[PDB]
Amino acid sequence: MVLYFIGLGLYDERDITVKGLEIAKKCDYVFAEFYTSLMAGTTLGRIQKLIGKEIRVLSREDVELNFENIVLPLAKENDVAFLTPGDPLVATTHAELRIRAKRAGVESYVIHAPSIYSAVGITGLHIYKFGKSATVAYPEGNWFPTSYYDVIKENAERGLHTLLFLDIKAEKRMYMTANEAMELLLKVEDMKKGGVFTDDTLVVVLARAGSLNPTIRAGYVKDLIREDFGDPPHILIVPGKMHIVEAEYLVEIAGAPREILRVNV
Amino acid sequence: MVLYFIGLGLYDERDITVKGLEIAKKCDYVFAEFYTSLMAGTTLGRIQKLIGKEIRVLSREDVELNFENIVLPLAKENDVAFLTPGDPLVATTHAELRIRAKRAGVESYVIHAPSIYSAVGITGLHIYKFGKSATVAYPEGNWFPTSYYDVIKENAERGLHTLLFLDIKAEKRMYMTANEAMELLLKVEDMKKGGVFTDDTLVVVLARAGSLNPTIRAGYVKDLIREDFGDPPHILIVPGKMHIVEAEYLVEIAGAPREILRVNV
Ligand SMILES: Nc1ncnc2c1ncn2[C@@H]1O[C@H](CSCC[C@H](N)C(=O)O)[C@@H](O)[C@H]1O
Ligand code: NA
Repeated sequence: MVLYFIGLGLYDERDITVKGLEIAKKCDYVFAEFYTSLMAGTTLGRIQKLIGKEIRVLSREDVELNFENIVLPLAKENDVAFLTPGDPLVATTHAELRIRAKRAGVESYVIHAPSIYSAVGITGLHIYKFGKSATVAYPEGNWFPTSYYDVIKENAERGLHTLLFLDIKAEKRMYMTANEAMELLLKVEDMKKGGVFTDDTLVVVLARAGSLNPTIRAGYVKDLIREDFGDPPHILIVPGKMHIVEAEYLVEIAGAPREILRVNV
Repeated sequence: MVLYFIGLGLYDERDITVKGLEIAKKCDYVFAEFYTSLMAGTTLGRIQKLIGKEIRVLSREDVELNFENIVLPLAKENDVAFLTPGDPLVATTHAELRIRAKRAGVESYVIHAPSIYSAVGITGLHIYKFGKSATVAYPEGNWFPTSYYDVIKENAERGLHTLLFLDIKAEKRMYMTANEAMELLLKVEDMKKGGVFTDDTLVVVLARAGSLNPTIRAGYVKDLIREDFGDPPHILIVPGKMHIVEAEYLVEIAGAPREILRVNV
């Protein structure tokens, strides 16, 4: 009579922790969602084989509206697991689901897994220097989201890096690329003209973290805006004031122009 | 010819990922460091048994000053692994170790694992709202560093949460407790008087992230400064103004007083 929130990790089914695997293998019922992120290197079938269980995939509606009707009822008489990409509580609203579990008298536990939030470390940028985070959302109809632009501005002013989560529309199999993110940003820049994101802005792209060969690229928007970074998922990062070893890493590892080695202090 | 940076995760020997465990097992040599952090829920003996490889522990100096003469040489003609607590490359200086690998003509790959940076999501606080991070350092002799205090000030002022790592003396196995951290901050508040950290400041304490039974507590300093949060390590968080949902989570899951639902939202 327990509910387990278990992260599956960044790229494939092997990104789950041993703890998460062993516990999942022994749960009576296994549920999962694949709309909060994209695990590019695996399939539902492969996950099921590893875990040795049939997995009922839930939609955003099933979860956000009927979690307490579809999942919780079972966790009252069985060991239930709810799997998610990356870490179940990072950049999702799944934390609120623990409140529902409690109000239903269902104890819940959380098994973490590698998350894109900490994986940014592979970019060479000191993780403690990241400021507020944001999401570049797809414009819809006449509505054009722009808040993520202000986040970059605020962080840049303090010299902090900015992690930009990119939009996703799983049901339509749409995964925003870093290129689309850059195009949207230049459009916002054209509107606000704050000198926040231009063709000369240095950016970093991390694609398919978790795989053995993720794409890690750094450079100016003008050079990267049309570059192919491979299949999604992707994240875009706007560095703040860099330390010398950060720039050196971006150059030696992310193929950035040696030009950035000459850091301004 | 290959070097694998593999994360060990948060608390015990089962916090490594399946991918990390399988790659570790096929390595000819396995190194590890426990000076950046300590796996409090397990032992070196237990980690060695799970991986089935003897583990050569490296000191801070072995890594920072001699990585290239201790680890890379073997990485030249064998598969070598370098284990670190948490997610690889989170520790500030680890990223440049990949540059060293390159310089030595050695290929390197990163196998992620859970990190406290993402695991703090279990506190209910939205990850995107975290700002710059810092470490609470013990004063000593004539040196009294307070930068971590300014970090909290800058984040809070912008409605951002502040993740605070607490000082640790790995070799001597001595951890700073959230209680000690709170006392130190009050003294800094007494020195600077910025109205940043007082008896009325609301804080969150996270102990033993990764465990199935972690300690998550939220409340005002005047009430938590002398509370027993259990064995280390401890993580201290000073939230900024909260989203009603964040506060409800702390109230419902971390035993925070109802008061925060109106004073800190
Ligand atoms: N492996 C990966 N590589 C690059 N970006 C990734 C990624 N996994 C997730 N993301 C990014 O994060 C967004 C989903 S946000 C949900 C994140 C998840 N809880 C975690 O812990 O990682 C994606 O749209 C993408 O921009
Ligand atoms: Na952060």
